[PDB]
Amino acid sequence: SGAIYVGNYRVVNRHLATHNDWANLVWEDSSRDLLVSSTTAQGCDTIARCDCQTGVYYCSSRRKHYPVSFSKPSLIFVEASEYYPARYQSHLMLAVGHSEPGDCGGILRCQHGVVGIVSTGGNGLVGFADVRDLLWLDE
Ligand SMILES: COc1cccc(SC(C)C)c1NC(=O)N1CCC[C@H](C(N)=O)C1
Ligand SMILES: [Zn+2]
Repeated sequence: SGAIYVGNYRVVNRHLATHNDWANLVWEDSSRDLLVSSTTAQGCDTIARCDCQTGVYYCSSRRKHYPVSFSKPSLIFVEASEYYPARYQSHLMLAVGHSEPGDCGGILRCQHGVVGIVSTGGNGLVGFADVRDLLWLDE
């Protein structure tokens, strides 16, 4: 679990969005596994606007942060789950690092701010949904 709170927006994994997220929907994209809902309170986070390919992510299944080198946002095949059919997920960045089901939503940060959130994983891999191209989050 986990979310980004920036301005009057809450960014979550689309597959973990709540009834309240859908009732206050701003934007969603199943191909990216992202959903953004509106909030009444001002957020605590800021978003990176950069091309960093290294950073640090929070891994809830270890209660720890780990450093990672990750690929540029791209279209990657993701196997069927209870949440989605087999498909290509876009704007996804892969890295070597621990992740399990439950780790989705953990934040990836570089020196410039929030880069994205955990969205997929596998046998020693962790994948992140990028948010750096969503310029409207800042206004
Ligand atoms: C952090 O997520 C994981 C980590 C290790 C393993 C796993 S599936 C295990 C059966 C190999 C997963 N789960 C996932 O990759 N997803 C299930 C939830 C939806 C995700 C999506 N964006 O489509 C895909
Ligand atoms: Zn950066």
